[PDB]
Amino acid sequence: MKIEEVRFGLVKIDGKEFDHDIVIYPSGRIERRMKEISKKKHGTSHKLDPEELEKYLVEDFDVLLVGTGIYGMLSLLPESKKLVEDKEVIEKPTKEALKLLEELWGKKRILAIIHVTC
Repeated sequence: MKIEEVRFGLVKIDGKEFDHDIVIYPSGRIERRMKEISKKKHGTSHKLDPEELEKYLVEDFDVLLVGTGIYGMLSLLPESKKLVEDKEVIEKPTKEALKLLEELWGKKRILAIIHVTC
């Protein structure tokens, strides 16, 4: 898991360009973020809901790291936080969040949800 570039609307990770939100699993597997799930309830994914977060509970993890957008406009709903209340949960604007992901990678098992826009 290596991060090469981070800018509004576009991140380069593992050498691939992602012009949309992504989920990075503890194993390093990368999938697109199914943000439409949160939209289909809150009119916007600006509030990541539990129905969406549950879809990412695939691999065991110690830390849930959320890149809340370059401008930190995304946030986990209280019910989402409840789902992972037994985990270490970090929510930071995206560039800082990815820099921290790079710093922490390799020790704890980290599940990361990265919002690339606001």
